[PDB]
Amino acid sequence: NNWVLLSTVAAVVLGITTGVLVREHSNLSTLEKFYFAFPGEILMRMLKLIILPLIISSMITGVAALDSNVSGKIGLRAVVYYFATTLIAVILGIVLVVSIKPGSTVDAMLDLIRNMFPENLVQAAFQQYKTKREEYKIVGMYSDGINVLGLIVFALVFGLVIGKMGEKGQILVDFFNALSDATMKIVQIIMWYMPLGILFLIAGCIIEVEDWEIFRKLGLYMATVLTGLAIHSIVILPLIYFIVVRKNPFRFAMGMAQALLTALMISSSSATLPVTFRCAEENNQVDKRITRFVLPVGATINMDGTALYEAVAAVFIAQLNDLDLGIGQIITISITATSASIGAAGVPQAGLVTMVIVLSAVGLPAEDVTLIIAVDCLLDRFRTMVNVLGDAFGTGIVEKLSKKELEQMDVS
Ligand SMILES: [Hg+2]
Ligand code: NA
Ligand code: NA
Ligand code: NA
Repeated sequence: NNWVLLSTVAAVVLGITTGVLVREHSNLSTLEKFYFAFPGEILMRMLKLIILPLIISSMITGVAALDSNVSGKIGLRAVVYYFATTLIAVILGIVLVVSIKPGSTVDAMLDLIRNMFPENLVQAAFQQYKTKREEYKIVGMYSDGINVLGLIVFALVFGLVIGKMGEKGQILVDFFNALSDATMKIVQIIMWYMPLGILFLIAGCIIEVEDWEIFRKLGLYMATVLTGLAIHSIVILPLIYFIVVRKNPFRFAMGMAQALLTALMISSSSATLPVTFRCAEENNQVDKRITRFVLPVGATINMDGTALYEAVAAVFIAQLNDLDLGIGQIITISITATSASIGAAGVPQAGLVTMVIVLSAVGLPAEDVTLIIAVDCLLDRFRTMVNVLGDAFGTGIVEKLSKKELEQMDVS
C-alpha cells in the first residue's frame, strides 16, 4: 500500500504537535534545542550523502540512453524549458516584491563558469571555487560545498560520449545503469527512516523561532514568496503546459500528487526524484527515455521556486537595509538569482547556502540570511513542490515536442 505517504504525512501532524507543545511546555537551551533536532540532522546527512551518486549516475544513464542523433535536440529542448521557466519565475518574483513591497558583480558570474569546468573531479565532489578581489587582483580559493554545477556539466558530457562510443562503451552504460538503480533502492531505504526525521525536522524548526512575533514582521514577505510560488505553479506552469501539449494541465499535475505531496513533506527535489519517476511514467504514461533525462537534470538545475525565492528575498532584504533598488541594479539580482538556483543542490536549506551569492552581489551583508532563516523552513517546504512541479511539467512538455525523436527511437 501507500504507507510511505501516510507515515510521512503523520510526521507533519506529530511534528507540528510535538514542536508547539515542546516549545510551550519547556524552555530548551540553545544547546538543548540542537540535540532535540538530532534525528532530523541525521536524515539530512543521509539525504546529502546520496545526491552525489544520484546526480552522477542519473545524469549519465539518462543522457546515454538517448541516441546520439536525438540526444542533442532533446537536451536543447530541456534546457530552453528550464531557463524559460526559471527566468519567468524570477521575473514574476521580482515584479511581486516591487509591487507588494514586503519591506564584484562580474566576479560572481565568472565563478559560475569557473565551476562548470572544475580543475579536479574528485575535489569537485565536495569543494567549490570562489574568487575575490584583493590587494586589485583576483585571487581564488577552493572553499567547501559540493560542486553540483561542475559534476553535471561533466556527467552530461560523459553521458553523451559513452553513448556515442557504442558497443565499446556499453560496459560503462551498464555500470552506471546499475549504479543508478542501486541508488534508487538506497533512497527507498532512507524512505523508511524519513518519518522519524521529518517529525524532528519540523518540530525542531518551530522550536528555534523563539519570539513568535518575528513571523508578523516577516508576514508580508511570507505572502510574497507563497503568492509567487502559487502564481507560478497554478497559472504559469499549467499555462505553458496547455499551450504546448494542449491537454488538461491539472490532470497531469493531479497524477504527480504523490510526488508533489511527497515533495512538500520532505522538502528535497533529489530525495523525491524516485517518486517523480514513478508518478510521471505510471500515472501520466510518459516515455521512460524522456523522464530519465529531463527529471535528473531538472532536479538540480531547474529550480523555479528557488529562483523566485532568491530574487524575492534578496530584494526584500534590500528594502530592510533601506537601499534604493532602481532598474539598473535589480538586473544583477535577476541574473544572480537564476545562477544561484542553478548551482543549488537538491537538498533542503539549499536556498540558504546559495543566498550568499545573491546577497553579496547586490551589496548586502552575508549574515542577513539569519533575518529570514526563521521562516525559510516553511517557505522551503513549498519551494520544493514548485521545483518538482516545474520539472514534472517539463517531462510532459519535452516529451510532446520530442515526439518525432521518440518515434524514430522505437525503431532503432
Ligand atoms: Hg521546518
Ligand atoms: Na526552470
Ligand atoms: Na528541480
Ligand atoms: Na539548483
